Amino acid sequence: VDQATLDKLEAGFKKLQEASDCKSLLKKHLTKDVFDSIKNKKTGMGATLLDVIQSGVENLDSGVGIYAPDAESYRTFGPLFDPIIDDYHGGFKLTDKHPPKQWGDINTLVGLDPAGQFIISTRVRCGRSLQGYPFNPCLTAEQYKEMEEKVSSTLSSMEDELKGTYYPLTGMSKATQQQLIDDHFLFKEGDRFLQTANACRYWPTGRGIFHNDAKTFLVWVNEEDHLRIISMQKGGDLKTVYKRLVTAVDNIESKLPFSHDDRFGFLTFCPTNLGTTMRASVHIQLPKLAKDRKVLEDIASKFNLQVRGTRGEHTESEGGVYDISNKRRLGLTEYQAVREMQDGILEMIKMEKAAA
Ligand SMILES: Nc1ncnc2c1ncn2[C@@H]1O[C@H](COP(=O)(O)OP(=O)(O)O)[C@@H](O)[C@H]1O
Ligand SMILES: NC(=[NH2+])NCCC[C@H](N)C(=O)O
Ligand SMILES: [Mg+2]
Repeated sequence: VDQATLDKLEAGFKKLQEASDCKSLLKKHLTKDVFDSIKNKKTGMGATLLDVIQSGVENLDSGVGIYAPDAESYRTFGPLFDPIIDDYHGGFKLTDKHPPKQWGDINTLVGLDPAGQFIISTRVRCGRSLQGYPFNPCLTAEQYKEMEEKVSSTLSSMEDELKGTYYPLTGMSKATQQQLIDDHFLFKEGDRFLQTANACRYWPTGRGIFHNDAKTFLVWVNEEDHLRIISMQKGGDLKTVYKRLVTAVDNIESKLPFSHDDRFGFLTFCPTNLGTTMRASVHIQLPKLAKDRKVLEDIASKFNLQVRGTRGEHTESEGGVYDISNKRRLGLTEYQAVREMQDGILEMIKMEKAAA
């Protein structure tokens, strides 16, 4: 590694040490030993530790703070990734390997809120990376364009419920983009954590969204991951939402080669998204449990759930609507991940009904 990058690394390490109230997993796990062990390393694509940690150095409010510029980085900088992955995912040892893909028995999934008084909408997403393309910080503009063509052409073959249209972000009207984001379908533009990871270069080239006309099946192209594959609808019918996601992911996988790792399962740009890559969520109102929000977050954590705002992570709740989802994605099957959301949300609703 070049001196300028080493210099920047020493200054970032210092900045993290000095930030007394920073609570990122980067600060917690980047010890002097770990840092010295990997700061002179570089991947075959030229990714350095600075590329890995810069977002967490610049955004001290990060919860995690690191990303992988390429797949190799997960091992080149293993002494930092491994403890962070073990911490975030609630246990994932050096000797552990993510299990084979296993959607489970869908008929064991239920309707999460039959009377309809708490849950607004239910969503399940996965992420996938295309074999032969590195993650965002290592992509060229031309590669973004190649990937967009490949994914949009593949999605032109979706049929029946999943048939839909690709809408590139380049050329999309501001009004349409804002409506799709306000309606919770399209990814936000301008995320500071992704920007400082150099994940948004050449924006909006190569970025876009595919969706069926009802907007119950969507695919994001070239946001944080090469693909995010999404099923969602109003209400609490997790069984329906999940079955549509399964159908779509199995069909897309038969067509496009995605990166999968013996230890980490499906590869993604952030270590929180490895393994199953799955985030199953509800938009839910729980006014009594959320009155003291520390009670909401504490309750959620005991069910291995995460609370996000209405417009996603790093946002506030609006009108009492919280996004609550499984936090863990690696070291448990797809079935186990969606069941952590189902089981936890059914109990939070029971607790809300029982609360004073
Ligand atoms: N259950 C849900 N219902 C409706 N919209 C949802 C739901 N869960 C998440 N969203 C939306 O998903 C978008 C992405 O939020 P984000 O927190 O970045 O999640 P991810 O990237 O994991 O999909 C936002 O527009 C957010 O409002
Ligand atoms: N979209 C994500 N990968 N979210 C989890 C990480 C987000 C951000 N890098 C942080 O450390 O808080
Ligand atoms: Mg996101």
